[PDB]
Amino acid sequence: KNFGLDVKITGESENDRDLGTAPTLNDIGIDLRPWAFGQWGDWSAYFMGQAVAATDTIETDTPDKSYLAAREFWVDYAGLTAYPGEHLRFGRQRLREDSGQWQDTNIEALNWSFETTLLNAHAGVAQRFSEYRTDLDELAPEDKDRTHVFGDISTQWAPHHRIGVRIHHADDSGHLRRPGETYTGQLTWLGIEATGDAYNYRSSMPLNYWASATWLTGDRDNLTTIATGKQSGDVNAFGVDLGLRWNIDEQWKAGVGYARGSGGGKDGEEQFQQTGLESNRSNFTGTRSRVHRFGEAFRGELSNLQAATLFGSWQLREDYDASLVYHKFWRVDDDSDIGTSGINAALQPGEKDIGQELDLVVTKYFKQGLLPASMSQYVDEPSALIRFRGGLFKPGDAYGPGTDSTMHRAFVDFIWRF
Ligand SMILES: CCCCCCC/C=C\CCCCCC(=O)OC[C@H](O)CO
Ligand SMILES: CCCCCCC/C=C\CCCCCC(=O)OC[C@H](O)CO
Ligand SMILES: CCCCCCC/C=C\CCCCCC(=O)OC[C@H](O)CO
Ligand SMILES: [Ca+2]
Repeated sequence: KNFGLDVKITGESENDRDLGTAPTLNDIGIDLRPWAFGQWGDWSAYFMGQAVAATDTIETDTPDKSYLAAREFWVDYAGLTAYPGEHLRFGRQRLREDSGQWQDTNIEALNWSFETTLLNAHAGVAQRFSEYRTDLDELAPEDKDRTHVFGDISTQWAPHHRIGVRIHHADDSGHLRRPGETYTGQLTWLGIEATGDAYNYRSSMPLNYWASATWLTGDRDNLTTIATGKQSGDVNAFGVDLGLRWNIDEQWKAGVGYARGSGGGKDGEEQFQQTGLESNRSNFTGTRSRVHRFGEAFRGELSNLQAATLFGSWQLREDYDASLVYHKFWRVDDDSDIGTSGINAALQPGEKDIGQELDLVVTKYFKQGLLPASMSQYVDEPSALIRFRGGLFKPGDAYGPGTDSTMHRAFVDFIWRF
């Protein structure tokens, strides 16, 4: 198929991102994604654009109310080897791994993929140079002049069981403001990961699991503030994520998860953070729909954060699925921030209890708009669908007096493909 058009109508309700402390969303929008694909022997090329119009600045994809954008544009060469799962891709492209915790984003990259039955491997380099959007003229400061280089290798050591290692390096080439006029880093994540159909919603096994452990090292120049100077320090942090899923039958599943990113230490030196390319969204509940690993509402980054998780899920053939997820969150170090949550409000010193969340995702998949698993737009939308995604967050003692007791973020997406 050489071209198509994705049409999405989205409503978003958000209340209240700052828990009532500062001066919400209740809005609707349309999202149009024309795409083009060509293939000629070992060569191929792809483009997807995006046009959005909304009643306010809503999230239509996991600024002005309306804008145009270039989502993906790449050329691909598959001829280095005869293995069909092996190819080299150049351009702004979808980078993804199954957990979503290392990379899950569209970014300018050169990425080599090698995927066979017994051995998987990948290697790439990436950097943002623009938003390619009509409404945003500049890059985020964290992204400006930051280069990513990464790789992984893994093998299937038994049927349905994979073991692997993964590396990522981020280098900041920018400079901090001189005194009188938030950080630059060189950071390396080195991870091991074991999975037993962790993200395979079609598993034939009665039990599935994931386990991963990641060591973060390198250093950060933190700007102190008008700037007054800089603090440098080595980083030596550690992250872990574990989960177990019971495949009760063809339809019912349930499971438990635990994750922890280290925190604090002298000037935040024992503070884990993620690569900045992660989405934290995955099929961990065992359905075709991806779920935010740390809540649709809270949207935690694994950083001075401990989370315990429980979920249940239901699906009927390829027609429906649904998931219900509960999370409880604690800070690891009670005098340090958690960073990168879906909540913009200050924490009270000495309190670890971040809060609790309940999530619900419900999807009906329509017969029209079926895609090949090859496309990058198949992970989120395998065909037309209608989906509700909602999260209810109850702030704990760490947020303290005069904050709302409850906050929610909910979405409906209706998607039709031509
Ligand atoms: C530096 C990155 C380079 C990325 C190249 C981006 C190209 C984006 C889309 C190219 C679309 C390719 C199909 C269109 C085309 O070339 O014509 C082919 C015929 O129409 C069909 O055989
Ligand atoms: C493949 C394993 C699947 C297991 C999933 C759920 C695992 C839940 C707990 C395992 C151990 C986690 C420790 C929980 C805990 O409170 O530890 C204390 C922290 O280390 C304090 O920082
Ligand atoms: C089967 C469980 C159903 C609920 C699961 C997760 C909840 C998902 C969406 C909650 C719907 C909106 C709740 C409204 C609410 O509690 O807060 C209102 C304001 O946001 C309070 O600031
Ligand atoms: Ca507000």
